[PDB]
Amino acid sequence: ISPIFQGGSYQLNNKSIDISSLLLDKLSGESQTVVMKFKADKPNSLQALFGLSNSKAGFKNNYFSIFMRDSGEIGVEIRDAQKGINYLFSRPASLWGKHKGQAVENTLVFVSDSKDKTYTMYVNGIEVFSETVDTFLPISNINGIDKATLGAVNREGKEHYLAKGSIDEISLFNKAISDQEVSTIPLSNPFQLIFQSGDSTQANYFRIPTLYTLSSGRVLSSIDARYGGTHDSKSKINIATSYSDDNGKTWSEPIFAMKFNDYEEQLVYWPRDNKLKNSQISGSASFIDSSIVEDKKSGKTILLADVMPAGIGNNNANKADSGFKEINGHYYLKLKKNGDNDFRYTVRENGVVYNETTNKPTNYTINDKYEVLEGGKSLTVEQYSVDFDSGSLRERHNGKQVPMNVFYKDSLFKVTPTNYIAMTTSQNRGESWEQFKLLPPFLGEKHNGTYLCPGQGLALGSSNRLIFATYTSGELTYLISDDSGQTWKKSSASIPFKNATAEAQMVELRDGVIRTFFRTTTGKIAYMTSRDSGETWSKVSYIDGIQQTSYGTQVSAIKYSQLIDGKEAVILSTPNSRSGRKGGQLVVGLVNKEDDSIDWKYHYGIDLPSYGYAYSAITELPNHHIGVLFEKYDSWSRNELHLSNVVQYIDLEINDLT
Repeated sequence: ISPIFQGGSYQLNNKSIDISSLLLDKLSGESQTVVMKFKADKPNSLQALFGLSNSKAGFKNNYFSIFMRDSGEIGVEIRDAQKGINYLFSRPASLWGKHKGQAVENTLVFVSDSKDKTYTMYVNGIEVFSETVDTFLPISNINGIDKATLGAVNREGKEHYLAKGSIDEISLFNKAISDQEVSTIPLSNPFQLIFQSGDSTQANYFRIPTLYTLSSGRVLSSIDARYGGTHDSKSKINIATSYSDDNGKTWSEPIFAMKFNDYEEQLVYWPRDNKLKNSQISGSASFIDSSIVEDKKSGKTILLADVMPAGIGNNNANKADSGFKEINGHYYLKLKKNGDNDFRYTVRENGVVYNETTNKPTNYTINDKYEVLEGGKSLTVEQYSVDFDSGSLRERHNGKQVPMNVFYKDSLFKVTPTNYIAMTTSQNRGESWEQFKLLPPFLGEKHNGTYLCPGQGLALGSSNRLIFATYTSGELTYLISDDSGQTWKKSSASIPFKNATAEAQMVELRDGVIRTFFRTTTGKIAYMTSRDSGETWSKVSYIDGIQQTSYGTQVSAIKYSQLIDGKEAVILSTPNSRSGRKGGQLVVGLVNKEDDSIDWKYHYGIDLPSYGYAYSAITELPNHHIGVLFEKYDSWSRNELHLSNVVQYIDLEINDLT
């Protein structure tokens, strides 16, 4: 259909624009669509972009509005006091403000569907809410509507929710346009999605992005594909990957690098209400926090991630148990059999399950997928699915048999309920991944695994040394391999923090010199340096000039290949805020060749200081652009849980930053 109204280039400078004469008598029927292209790079705290209201005395609660907050939240109100209806639908972190210094043209589509009794909001090609109600209120059927307003809502003759911004285009339609038709509306997005709801992972949520440029020029990305909302483990989470062969312009359909099948891959709309938002998948195994590196020698890509057995996460993992038994200088994965009260078994060479009480092997073996075989035959368990049909989270058997895995709740043999690190490799630059292998324990029999630092491992330029940073209580624990990831050793570096989330990323400043940047609890990003390729580490210093919150956020970092202002340069990606995970920046530092100190010279605002920015990934693309994949929301805030399509990718050039 054609619009009933269409207008453009409206400047909203804290003064509403009346469009009543042009619009009100055009509205007819009970279904409507609003299409709006708008900019707001300096928004007020709470402002209305569009309003339909009864402006008369005594009817201040009779209006429809599309509003936004300076947090990036978008929403609508639909209110009629005579009908006893006060609808408020919204989602945090739905907007862009600025990109490369220029105000972003957001494309908003709001569909009010009387037939299906559903209100649906899209912003920038992303559905941010869809809500069905028992009693539908057509936005035009509000009792006594007499004003259509841009940049405010007229209540009792006064301008409420005054806006600062611009509406470059607005159209209204007397129809609820289909999802298919919405998808045809041209966008002006400053970003793209690599992973997204409805893709091959079937996860509705993503967290913890990585990026790594491979020697072929292919750019590889990994991510937590999170099924049970955005919650950390315990949950269902797989590790997914996607690559780009054209400098980040297009990305492959995702595949899994690490996956468990004890629970179904379900795309679920996780509740965001206060009563249910902490619902958590509690019986599934999961992977969490991935990191990637490329080995020059073998040509292989190596991916590590944490592994959690069924129902386990950081919260409840046994901190005093590695899950391995030492027998004669070697480490063997311990197992507990159905019925036993101890772990009386181990997994030895060739996967033979051994009885520790009797010291003889059993008729059970563990294969390369950590699946249980009996006499060479595959055992199975029944898979679970989750639903909220009952009004609360239910996890229940779905009739499907899958291979019995020792990380599963229903398995005959179960691993120690603690956290592990696994690695997988690819011989075809991320087109397929091998089955994962558990890394051995590094801190003894009675210490849980260290926690992988998400992002990149480091491939030293002048050797075949590979390093992955990890953390635990009181130290960074660097994992080092000189044989293409076949064997690893630890290098411990004390940090003055007990029990910190010291997520760390590394850059090679020059040959053999490594600087590690890491999250702390001090409000400042810290760093340390090695000058012997990771064997020994300096004391900890701190960066002034960047603020983080008391709890901190992951920082990503690369050494840029080109000189800037005649100097070697390092680029950091982090929120810059003492308040929340927002105010995302790339910070460019120039290296002082005399002492390897870094002068943090340029700060580039990724978007508004008030807009969300959490964990991030950065890479120098083969054309020397910078690719950034980041969580565009406050991933700490308990108001911003369970948002879809907030992990987004942008492309920047150095001149944009400087």
